[PDB]
Amino acid sequence: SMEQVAMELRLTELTRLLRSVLDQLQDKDPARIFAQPVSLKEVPDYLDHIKHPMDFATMRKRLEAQGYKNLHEFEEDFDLIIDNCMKYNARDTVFYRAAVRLRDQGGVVLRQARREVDSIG
Repeated sequence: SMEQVAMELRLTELTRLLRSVLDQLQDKDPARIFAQPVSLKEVPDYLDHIKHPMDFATMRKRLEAQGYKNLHEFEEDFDLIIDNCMKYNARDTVFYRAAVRLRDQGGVVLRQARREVDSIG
């Protein structure tokens, strides 16, 4: 149908906007701490601690399959990256601190993204 096409175009355009959001958030991680999944070879107990691992490569896979229906779903995944790190790692670590900085800096990007998503529809 024509409606399904129009809905598909909307999803494509949201995907475009989320790609730009993802790039901007990932620039706020210049150490690449959050770039890839925590390695289960190197941290073999990880899934005993963290039940839903997340990272920027995994988000990018979901994004390019158009697997984010709305900004809320995308934000959920970003918050998992931060929140998983802040639980597994102690306050005095470069990993915890990177997550705090990513959260603080990403907030600005996400605040305008929400306005754009609502604005363009």
